[PDB]
Amino acid sequence: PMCAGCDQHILDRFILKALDRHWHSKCLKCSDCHVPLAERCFSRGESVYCKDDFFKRFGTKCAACQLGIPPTQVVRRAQDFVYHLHCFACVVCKRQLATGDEFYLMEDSRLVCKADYETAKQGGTPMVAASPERHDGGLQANPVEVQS
Amino acid sequence: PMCAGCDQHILDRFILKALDRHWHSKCLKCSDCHVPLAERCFSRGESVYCKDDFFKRFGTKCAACQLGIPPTQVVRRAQDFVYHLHCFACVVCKRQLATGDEFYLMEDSRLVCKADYETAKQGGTPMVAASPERHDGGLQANPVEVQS
Ligand SMILES: [Zn+2]
Ligand SMILES: [Zn+2]
Ligand SMILES: [Zn+2]
Ligand SMILES: [Zn+2]
Ligand SMILES: [Zn+2]
Ligand SMILES: [Zn+2]
Ligand SMILES: [Zn+2]
Ligand SMILES: [Zn+2]
Repeated sequence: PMCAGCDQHILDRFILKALDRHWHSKCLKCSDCHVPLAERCFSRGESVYCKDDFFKRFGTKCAACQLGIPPTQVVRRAQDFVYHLHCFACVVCKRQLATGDEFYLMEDSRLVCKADYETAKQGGTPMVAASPERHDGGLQANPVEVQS
Repeated sequence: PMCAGCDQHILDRFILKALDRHWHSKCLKCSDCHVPLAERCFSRGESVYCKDDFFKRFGTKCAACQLGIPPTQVVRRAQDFVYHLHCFACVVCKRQLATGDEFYLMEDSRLVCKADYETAKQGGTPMVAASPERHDGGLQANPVEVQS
C-alpha cells in the first residue's frame, strides 16, 4: 500500500481510501492548511483541499483584491464583477461605496465614484450601487438590460 | 416589440432586455413568486426565476422532505444525501439526531437510529452523525473511505 501523500508505504491500523488512492491519515490532509481530511474532500486534479481552502483558491475572486470569496460571504457587484464589502470603494478617493451611490465601472474592473469620473476618464459605464448580496459562487447568470 | 411575458407588445417608457427577449418590467418577474426581476435573473430553459426560487426549485433537495436547500442553510449529511436540521431524525422513533449519535443510513435515504436498526432491517450502513455544515449547493465531492 503506497501512500500517495508521502511515498512511504502504509503500515497503520487504519488506512484511508480517497481518489482511488491509499493514504496514511496524517497524509490525507489539505494541500494548503495541512489539516487532515475526513468523510469527503475536494480536488483540483492531483491535489486535495479542505472546503475553505478550495473556495479561497478556486472560488470567485474579488475583482479588486483578487482573493477567493466563499459562497458564505456577502458581496457587492458591478455587472459580472464581484467585490468584498471593504473593497467596493472608489479607486481614486478610496471612499467605500454605499447603496444608491452613483459610480462608474471602468473597463478593467476599477470603480470610480461619480465625482471623480471626469478625473479617471482623462487617465466608463455609470451605475448605482446595489445592495449587498450573498455571493453565488459562480452561478451562470443572465443580465437584465434597460432601453428607453 | 413583443413582450415575451404577456404577449401584448410593449409601449412603455422603459423596455427590459433579457434572454435576448423584450419585456414590460411588470412581466419580467419570477415565474414562481411573481416578483419583478432587476439587474440579473436565472433561467432554466424558458422560464425566469428570482434567486431564492431558483435554488428552491433546482437546488439540492432535502432527502427526507424533498424541498430545495439554498447554499445559505446549514444541513446534516449522510454519504451523498443532505438533510435539513429538523429532518435528520430517526424515521422509526422520530427523534432528531445529534452529533455523535450512532445511526444507520438505509438504501433509500431513510435514517434509523442504532436502537431501532434491528427493527428497520426486518422491514443498512452504520454511521456516526457528523456536525452540521453549510450546504455546498451541489459541489462535486470526493469520498474518504476507511479500511482497517
Ligand atoms: Zn503517508
Ligand atoms: Zn485547508
Ligand atoms: Zn477584495
Ligand atoms: Zn472617489
Ligand atoms: Zn408584458
Ligand atoms: Zn421568485
Ligand atoms: Zn427536509
Ligand atoms: Zn429511532
